Amino acid sequence: AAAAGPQVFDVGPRYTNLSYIGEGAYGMVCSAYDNLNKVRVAIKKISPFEHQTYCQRTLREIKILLRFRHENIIGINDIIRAPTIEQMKDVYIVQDLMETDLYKLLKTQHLSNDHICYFLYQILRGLKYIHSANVLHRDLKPSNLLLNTTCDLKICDFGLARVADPDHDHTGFLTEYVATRWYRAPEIMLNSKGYTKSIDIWSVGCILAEMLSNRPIFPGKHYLDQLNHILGILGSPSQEDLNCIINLKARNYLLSLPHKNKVPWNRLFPNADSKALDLLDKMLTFNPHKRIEVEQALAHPYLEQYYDPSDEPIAEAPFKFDMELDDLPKEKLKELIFEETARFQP
Ligand SMILES: [Mg+2]
Repeated sequence: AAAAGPQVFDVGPRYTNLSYIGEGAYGMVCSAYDNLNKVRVAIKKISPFEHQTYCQRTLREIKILLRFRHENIIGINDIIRAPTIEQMKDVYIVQDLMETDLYKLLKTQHLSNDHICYFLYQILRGLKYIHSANVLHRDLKPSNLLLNTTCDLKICDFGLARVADPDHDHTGFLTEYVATRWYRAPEIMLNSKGYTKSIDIWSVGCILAEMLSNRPIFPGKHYLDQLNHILGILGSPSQEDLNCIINLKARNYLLSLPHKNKVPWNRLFPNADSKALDLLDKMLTFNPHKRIEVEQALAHPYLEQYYDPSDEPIAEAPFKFDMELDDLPKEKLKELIFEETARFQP
């Protein structure tokens, strides 16, 4: 019966007192008072069942978030839906209420070096857990980093997440890609499907640069432009890095470009901590095989105040999908969604 700028937000007697926060991909996000726990929470209404791709996104997200348990990964506290498949039109995901996300925060606020260091550490701590589960997030960016008032950071939005599959990462030059353009590693445009852990480290490097200047570091206007921004700062790849690209069409594209020198990080980020820029460099390395891994990044000097591998937990087991969600109709995905959300029924 409660409505928020229609639409219906029917989250039962448990959640009342709704208030609009923003608009998600397949519905709206509000805060609400949790009459049981006596705190406000966030609730996301998802109406995905009219598009197969929305259903896939939703299923991934629910399955992974229910399995993961980590302080730097948003948890699902509750899921509200109708008692039967027939009656289920919407799903409501309840989470802890966060204050903001890093996208909204960087629109108006300069981060201190201590804030950048702490947020980086938390991103990487959460990512170490994700990667330890053999999962790739594949859409890390500021808006998918939730923040509370005490600067706790939680990674959210696993709708593009997949199990890592390095053996099957190769693709042709200029293969279409769905994840947010600005945070795409250079190999996506050249020879990669984004099925290795290195794709996520590049995104975190883009996020670090964006925390240092309050502006995206590689704001491509279109697919190939993205590559051209990246190369404009990193400069021409070395011969060894080109030789690592066997895809003739991709290698020849890079060979066709005029020589460009590297733009030094200290020029782009004159106010930055030197150790931050050294870690930035290692995350925004062109060759994905040479790019720093999450655990190495945590051990970097920049993060010395926080690094403690005994307090940077891993997952208890790898994550696997029963079935390939890519192949599955609108209707079967609705069925699995119903099953995945069953534990929250009374
Ligand atoms: Mg999102």
